[PDB]
Amino acid sequence: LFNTAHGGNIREPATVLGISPDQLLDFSANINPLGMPVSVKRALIDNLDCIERYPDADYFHLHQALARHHQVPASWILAGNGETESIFTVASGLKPRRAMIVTPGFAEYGRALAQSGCEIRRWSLREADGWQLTDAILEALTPDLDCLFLCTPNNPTGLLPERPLLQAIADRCKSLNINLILDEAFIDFIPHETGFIPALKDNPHIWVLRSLTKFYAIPGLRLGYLVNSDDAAMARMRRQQMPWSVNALAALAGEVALQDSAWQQATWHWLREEGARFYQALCQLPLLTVYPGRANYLLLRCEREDIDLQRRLLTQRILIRSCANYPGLDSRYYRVAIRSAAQNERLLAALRNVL
Amino acid sequence: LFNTAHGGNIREPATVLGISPDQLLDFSANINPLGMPVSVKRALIDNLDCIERYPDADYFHLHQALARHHQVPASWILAGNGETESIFTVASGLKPRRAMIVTPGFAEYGRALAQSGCEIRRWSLREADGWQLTDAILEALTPDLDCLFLCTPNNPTGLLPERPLLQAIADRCKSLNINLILDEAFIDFIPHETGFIPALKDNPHIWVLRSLTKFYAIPGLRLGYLVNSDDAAMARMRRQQMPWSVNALAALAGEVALQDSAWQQATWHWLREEGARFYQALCQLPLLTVYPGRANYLLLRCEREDIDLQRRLLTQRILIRSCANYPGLDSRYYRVAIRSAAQNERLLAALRNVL
Repeated sequence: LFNTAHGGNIREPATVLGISPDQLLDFSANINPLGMPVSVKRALIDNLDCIERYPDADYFHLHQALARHHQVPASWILAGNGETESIFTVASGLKPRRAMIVTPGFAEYGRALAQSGCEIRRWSLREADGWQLTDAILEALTPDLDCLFLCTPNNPTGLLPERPLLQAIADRCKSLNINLILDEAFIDFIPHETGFIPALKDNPHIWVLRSLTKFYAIPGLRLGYLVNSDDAAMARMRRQQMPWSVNALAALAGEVALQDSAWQQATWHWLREEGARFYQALCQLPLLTVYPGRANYLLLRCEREDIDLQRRLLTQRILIRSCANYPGLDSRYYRVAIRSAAQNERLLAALRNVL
Repeated sequence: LFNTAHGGNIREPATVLGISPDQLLDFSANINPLGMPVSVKRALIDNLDCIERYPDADYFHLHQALARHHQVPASWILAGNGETESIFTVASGLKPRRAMIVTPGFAEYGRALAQSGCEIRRWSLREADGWQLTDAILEALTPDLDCLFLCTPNNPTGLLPERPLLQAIADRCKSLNINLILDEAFIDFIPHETGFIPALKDNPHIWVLRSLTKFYAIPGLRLGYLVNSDDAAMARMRRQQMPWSVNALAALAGEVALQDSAWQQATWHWLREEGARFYQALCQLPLLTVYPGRANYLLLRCEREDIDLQRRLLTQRILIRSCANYPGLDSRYYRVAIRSAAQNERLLAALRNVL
């Protein structure tokens, strides 16, 4: 149906139907469905004129805000024009000769590594393990590796590797001098998970990637960041990333969003309640295998390869992600965002009529 | 005084004085002083919710708007997160082995080329030529060059190379298979200058860089673009540039700003009237040599090397650009933006008391 690299392709999908992109209910991009944080809307509106000046090239205020939030030194943080920029920055700044990625996973790790000239090795997740990362990867880590990229939780599976396994991997990487890059883009949605930022002080080989776009519903503004405790390496990252890459409005949102308790609480309540109901409902459908995603999306496997769920749902103005373009997966796999109860009901109503 | 790479460092300057950055009158960044275009303010305010979705990864609407403006195919255009991104994109997409830059000039050309591993050759402008680019550069163009970067008009001198000279350079580059990259960031301020976009159809070796930030006062939003008629090379540029690098609000501004006749007319009237008055006034001061800049800034040479005009003016809350960090120039050189009549009068009043 589509040849697009990533979800959120409402313009392309609308063209297939011959309708307006705003008429589609998009389940292919995983953005918090609750609207926009009040802290963000107000800030942008009341300070719009700040676009008349270049942002501070050093982003002192923005980095201090992110640093105070995590209670780490500001020099450990470099904001990017989306976490997507942070991925390209860490790949180019580390300039690995040999790197390992885990498949299926977000396509941009491989693209960034290829652009930097790296030999890429793939650790293949297995359907027999429910697509969860296992300790079998430890033996695959060798001294000649420069970096290992893990996504926690993984895109598209939604699975969070076990904490003791991540700790074992971090320790093995420390011993073998391998940089461990942890993509925590979706970790904000799992309240009881702290991630690895609290453990960076004694682990300069670990790099954490964060995004504010999924959780705070600001993907159009573009804001993410990189965190690491190696003084020299972070200084090099600041030189590698293009000047003024974070726009002024994105910086203003990143300065207030992390303190928006109302939005955070509403988001966790919504996901805990509606997330479980949606997962349960999907699990009942024949021919479907649903993986237990931990954030705001779920990976689905349709038993009947001859049935194109993306095409069938598009007829009902519902856009889902086909995971055929992920190495390791095939056309039987799809990913759907978790949205509002009413929105989820529309998707369920459509799937039930197909299956 | 400062070690900053670029102008607009109001936060750093304010810290030296111990005051608030918004209390400084900044003459170190060259942004249109007229405020913000009405087309832009309205659009951003009435469509703020668009930040809840990723921008169209292909930026079809934005590129069609820029293309209709220049009356060229949309495939010839790639918008960037500031023209600064377009500079890094063209350097990385062309991957030159040998390139020539002209000094003094904007620092990012050299930074982008170094990041791509290029051997950089410098063509030195001369004080004896009033810092204008001359035909002496033609003999310096050799078959082994992959690219030549020219700025039209130049930063920091403000001088526009003669059109017949640019044509001669373009023709020599065509014959020698050299990509000619023309930085037209400031050309919008010179109304009777069309630049080279109208000549790209039969010249696939020419690349034009454009910026909307200086002329439309949106440097905090980040928007520029690259134009070129080589189908294959532009397709490669789209793959080289990071996904979703242009934010949604920047794209909305780029879709309407080029049709803001009221802003354009007010800008040209202001620059023609006030620009000439400011230049004339500066030329009267003893010990100063003022170059005839064609856009919204002027390069100044202070005869007395022992006098730090930047330090002296900062005392009066006026921030200017020291050009000591440009190869080819020394501490006697400074650059000042052309601002409103009242703002310019404050700067003049301060300089007269020093000289």
